[PDB]
Amino acid sequence: KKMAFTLADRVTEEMLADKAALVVEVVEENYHDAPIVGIAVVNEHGRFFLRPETALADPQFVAWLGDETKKKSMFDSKRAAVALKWKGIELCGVSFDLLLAAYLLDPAQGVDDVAAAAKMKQYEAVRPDEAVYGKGAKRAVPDEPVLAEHLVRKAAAIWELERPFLDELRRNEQDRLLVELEQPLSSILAEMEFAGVKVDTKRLEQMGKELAEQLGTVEQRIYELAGQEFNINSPKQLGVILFEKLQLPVLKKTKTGYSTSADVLEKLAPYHEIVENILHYRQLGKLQSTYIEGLLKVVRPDTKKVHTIFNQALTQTGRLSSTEPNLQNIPIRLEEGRKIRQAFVPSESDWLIFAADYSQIELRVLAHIAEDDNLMEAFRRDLDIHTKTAMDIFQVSEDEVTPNMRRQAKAVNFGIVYGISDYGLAQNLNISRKEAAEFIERYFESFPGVKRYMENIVQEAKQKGYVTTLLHRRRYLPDITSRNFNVRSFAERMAMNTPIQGSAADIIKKAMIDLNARLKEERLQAHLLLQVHDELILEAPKEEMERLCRLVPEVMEQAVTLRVPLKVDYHYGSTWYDAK
DNA sequence: GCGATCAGCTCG
DNA sequence: ACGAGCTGATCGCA
Ligand SMILES: OC[C@H]1O[C@@](CO)(O[C@H]2O[C@H](CO)[C@@H](O)[C@H](O)[C@H]2O)[C@@H](O)[C@@H]1O
Ligand SMILES: OC[C@H]1O[C@@](CO)(O[C@H]2O[C@H](CO)[C@@H](O)[C@H](O)[C@H]2O)[C@@H](O)[C@@H]1O
Ligand SMILES: [Mg+2]
Repeated sequence: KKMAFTLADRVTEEMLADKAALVVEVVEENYHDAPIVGIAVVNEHGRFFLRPETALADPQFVAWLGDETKKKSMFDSKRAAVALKWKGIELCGVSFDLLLAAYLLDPAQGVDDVAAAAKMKQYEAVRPDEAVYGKGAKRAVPDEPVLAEHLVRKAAAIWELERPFLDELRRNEQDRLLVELEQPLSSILAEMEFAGVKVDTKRLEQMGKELAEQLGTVEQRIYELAGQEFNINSPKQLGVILFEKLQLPVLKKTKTGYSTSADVLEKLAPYHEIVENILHYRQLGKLQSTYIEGLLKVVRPDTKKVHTIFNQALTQTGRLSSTEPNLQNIPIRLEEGRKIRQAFVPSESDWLIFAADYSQIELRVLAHIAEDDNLMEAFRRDLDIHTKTAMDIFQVSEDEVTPNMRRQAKAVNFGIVYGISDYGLAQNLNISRKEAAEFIERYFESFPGVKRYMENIVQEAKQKGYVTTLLHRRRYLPDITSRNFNVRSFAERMAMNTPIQGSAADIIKKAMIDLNARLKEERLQAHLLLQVHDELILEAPKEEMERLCRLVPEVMEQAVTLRVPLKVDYHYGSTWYDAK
């Protein structure tokens, strides 16, 4: 049965009530400078559909949109807010965002449209976006009649579902998590995305030319050593050259052919000179394809800026993700790849890049939640945690810790945070399970608090059906009760890791909110540009650096109060590369 | 022809 | 190992 609504030709007072469900549709996946195809409004007076060229040109409508006292309920308000920013229109007053509400209730559901969220509450009087717009090449905006009804039904669903969603969030003690954390953060991410990051395309193009020279030299050297030419980027072709023509040892398989992962080649290097050249070839190839050509494809020709999109409702732990481009995985470990960062520059003359990062936030959060005396004392003394762990596990003095001992203690620390398992550690340290198990046993002997927490959190997950973070984020773990060892073990590791990684996410998100409030009170021009899990990157006039050196770390350190201090390191410079 | 999966890489 | 995204090659078949 069709849904009644007014297809309006002009904006009326009735459409400007102080509370309504609002839909500002942007069909393009990437909403930057993208079209708004239609608008729907549902309030106490009825349901309305408005053509964008009409509503967005109306003084009364635009004023209503920017009036903070006129409340709106929406789905993915950030998408609309940014699309409107590109048009010079401000969106205010969003008091409820169905996408974020659904995400907090159950991130595993993968809710990416109104229909998926509505299904959670047995509401199905609305179609999934894919069914209306289609997918891939077939995707397209339907004719007005079909478009208008879809938008109205989405607005109607949002109007009906607000109370049910707020009620459950309240029962979960997540009401403040949505209203005081996620929704305000949404607006901040919108500003960051809209601002974008300036790219030195000339620099990138010159690096690309040099990589082309290097790749060509290594490419030939590879054919020379193999005695023939082949597609190096083909795991299958490569597999034949290595394990058949050259007779190299087969230490591990995959599926279709042989395994040629970097880990496998690292072990084969001793046998043949072609191996080292293949590893180098792959390193350069990744930089060229992904960080040179890939980046250049998404830079705006007119402004020379890249405008990422932060997915705020995807990860199972509460972390953010980044796309088109992904600015959370720019090279830094290897020097050659790290040079890529010299291409990210300030958006204005005489401005600089400022980067601040939490030091060991995950292990600090663990010390807090586990209340391990030895680990809390370690951070209270601000000790090098990997050296300290080596001292305890191997029973030696600080002076007796060798480079290899610290390396292995470091690996034990990662396993503990990720969810420790002898197989996982053994695989990572290239040692036997028995040995890895010994390392773990030794660790728990030195940190009995962490051991009790790991045992207790797994038990809690089984009793409650989920685990939670510091700010009450939730993750359900149904596989925790599986009678299949591999499936159950994975869920146990998630029970152990989620409260750590998740609480660290909670903290940096609150820090972003606190920081923006501080920047505004101080009327600083500085503004956030990116967030990379445990680090915040800003840009500002060179004249604001000294003030930021004090303000940013403090805000980030005081975001929450834990049983151990929080530590933040910071750097600034002419490019992102220099902010170290 | 197109889209989906595998295999590889980058980051925290 | 925990949590993500992007690219080149290839297995898919409409
Ligand atoms: O707008 C981001 C928001 O939209 C979802 C779907 O509701 O993802 C869409 O947009 C992303 C950014 O362009 C794409 O990566 C994704 O493929 C597309 O479906 C949500 O997941 C996200 O929170
Ligand atoms: O041996 C107990 C020890 O095993 C773990 C797995 O590392 O959990 C197993 O035993 C529990 C009973 O004590 C079960 O609830 C759980 O399902 C099973 O995998 C640890 O959590 C526990 O300390
Ligand atoms: Mg750090």
